[PDB]
Amino acid sequence: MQASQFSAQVLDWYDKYGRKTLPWQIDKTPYKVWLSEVMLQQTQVATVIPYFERFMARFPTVTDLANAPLDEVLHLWTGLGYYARARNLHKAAQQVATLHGGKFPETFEEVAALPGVGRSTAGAILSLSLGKHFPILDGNVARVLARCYAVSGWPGKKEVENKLWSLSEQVTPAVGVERFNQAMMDLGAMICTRSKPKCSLCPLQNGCIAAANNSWALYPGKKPK
Ligand code: SF4
Repeated sequence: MQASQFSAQVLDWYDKYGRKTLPWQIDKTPYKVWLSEVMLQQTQVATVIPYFERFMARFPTVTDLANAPLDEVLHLWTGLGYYARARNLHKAAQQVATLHGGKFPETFEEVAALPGVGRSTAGAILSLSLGKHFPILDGNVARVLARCYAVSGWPGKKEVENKLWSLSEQVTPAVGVERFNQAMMDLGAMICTRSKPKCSLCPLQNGCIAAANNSWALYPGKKPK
């Protein structure tokens, strides 16, 4: 399946089935996308929604989050687990207030410079909130790509990771990137699951290698032992 076909089929799918009404999808801003991405990294969406709403109410802007005492941030985070995310979240908020005048950065370099923000997250923030042309690659997106293009190596390996980043770059369009990237995350989270993927409900089923050979269990490769 060519790249043009890949994005086109994903976009058509998103239009008809994709969720576009979550709290962090309404009146999107870099701040809301960032906050949600960090909460979603290690936590299920259902659990995240109430916390996101509580955070946005208490911290309407990044400067409000920055000026707040860390103890208050951790108290509100209670129940989400993986508190390192919270600690970095607060530091990043303070970095935005200090270095960027309270305006969450809208350029890749500045975003990726924040604590707790990686290449994929920075790309997600700018693409989802401003439509900037950046590809993403988290565990969910990587699984979809690895299966579709049969990448059997372990993503923990440098060459494999770079290979997956190349594939994401190839299929990610500029036109409609905000929709494409959200769709990819949705597919990997709801359709292309680790176990028994719902291939019949997948928009890439007609070109996916793993589906053609019923070999989804081989991709991505597991850490050798
Ligand atoms: S067809 Fe199946 S294995 Fe392939 S990307 Fe879709 S859900 Fe994953």
